[PDB]
Amino acid sequence: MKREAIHNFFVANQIIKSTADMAIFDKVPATAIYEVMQVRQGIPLFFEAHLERFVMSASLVGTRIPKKEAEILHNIADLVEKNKCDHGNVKLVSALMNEKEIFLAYFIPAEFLDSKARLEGVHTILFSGERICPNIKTIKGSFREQVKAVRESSNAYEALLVNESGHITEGSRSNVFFMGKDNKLYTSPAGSVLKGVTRTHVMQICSRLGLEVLEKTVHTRNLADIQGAFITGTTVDVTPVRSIGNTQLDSPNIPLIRKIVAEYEKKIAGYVSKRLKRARKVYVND
Repeated sequence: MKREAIHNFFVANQIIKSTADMAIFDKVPATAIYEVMQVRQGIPLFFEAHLERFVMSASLVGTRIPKKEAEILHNIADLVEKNKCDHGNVKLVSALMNEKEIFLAYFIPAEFLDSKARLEGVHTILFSGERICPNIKTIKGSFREQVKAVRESSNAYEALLVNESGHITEGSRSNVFFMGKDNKLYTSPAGSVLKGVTRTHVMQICSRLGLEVLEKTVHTRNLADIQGAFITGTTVDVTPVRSIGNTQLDSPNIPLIRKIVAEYEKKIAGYVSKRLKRARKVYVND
């Protein structure tokens, strides 16, 4: 695990440390459970969704998350305050073993979807690898380091992971979806992937919208029969895919891909604005 926090301060178990003192990163084991959230205008985005995964992952694995809801909010709010920053990505790491508990909360670098990428969609590549404890967002679980070199010398915004069996699972930080030659929606199924928050939103939207998403094992060879792809995820929203290694797609020109994108943006805006509205009613009759 790298000394990965940005800005000036992070949290380490209810103490605010400065990012000039990052040694605690070294003590973090690969079994640590994490979460990433967007902060937008000081609102941790889909907090309830993330904490439910965080808590429920812990519980199912057989640890505990050391901190209750109210405290995690307090930690995020101090990172926002101490860092003089109300937008970016926040990471929460949890590890506990009988006394020896480590909870970290901190900003990491944000992606910026360039011009090219916004109109064309993103370049992506294939990476051969499968995630240990894939149902769980763990340190062990993260492909990020594995795929650094590759991604850069590629201009690829995501490395899509490939099994033994030559199925495309998920992105290193994203769920992937596919539009059939057929115009049916495909994603790799639940049990081969991380149950993404945003995956879940996309599923719900598709379903409001009336295209069912067919959960389905997708091979390397199936790339011929695919007209579009998108990637989902906290750090990447719903991003159109222009290309997968060599296979060009024209994902931004499928009317449905665009529809989902926008549908998601709406959800974010309405989440944030619900919150900020409440806070303000609360400032008003103070």
